[PDB]
Amino acid sequence: ACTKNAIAQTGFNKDKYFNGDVWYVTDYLNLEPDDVPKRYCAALAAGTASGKLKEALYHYDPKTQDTFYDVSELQVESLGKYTANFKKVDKNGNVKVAVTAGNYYTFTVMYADDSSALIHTCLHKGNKDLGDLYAVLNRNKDAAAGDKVKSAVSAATLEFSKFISTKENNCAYDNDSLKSLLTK
Ligand code: HEM
Repeated sequence: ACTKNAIAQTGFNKDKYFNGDVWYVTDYLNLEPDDVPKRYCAALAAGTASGKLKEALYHYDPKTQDTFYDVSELQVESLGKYTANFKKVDKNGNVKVAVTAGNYYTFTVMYADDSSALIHTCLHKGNKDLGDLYAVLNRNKDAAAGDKVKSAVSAATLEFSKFISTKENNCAYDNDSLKSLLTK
């Protein structure tokens, strides 16, 4: 179950965040800790494609090799707060699991600048959810979390020390697929 109404960044700059480029997850915190593995790789692209607000997601479990991509049309709830559908696709955008009622995530940008961000998501997939999930993002897949984003974690009344890093998993991404998936 999700429990947090995440507050979007004051003065969030949507066009900068949704610029078509890739964001890498460097650290994450699930409030239901057993909802997700302790080793994981994730990234997304975010942009407007032919007037439509889009995200493309990538998930990879570096131990099991479980891999999946998704394409998401985002609807606006308020500035920096979205409800995303999702269809599971291969890396080329071919549909594996169509959009359906009941499969959606919320997505809140709590903090962002040109290089870093803090987001919250609540996944609903069936009558189930994947509890509250916070993620620290960077444009540079190898970047240690800096002071702007760590301060934002504190301002959310969270402890960065509890976040799990993705950096020791040999994560390798297909940026080209993420960018192209925005159009799909
Ligand atoms: C970057 C922000 C993220 C978003 C928006 C997001 C969104 C999603 C979505 C939409 C799905 C379902 C995909 C499908 O069935 O087609 C999913 C599944 C999953 N995500 Fe994330 N995710 C994010 C990051 C993460 C991170 C950092 C982890 C940490 C391990 C994670 C763990 C999982 C797991 C384990 C599943 C499979 C759930 C299941 O079907 O049992 N995700 N995520």
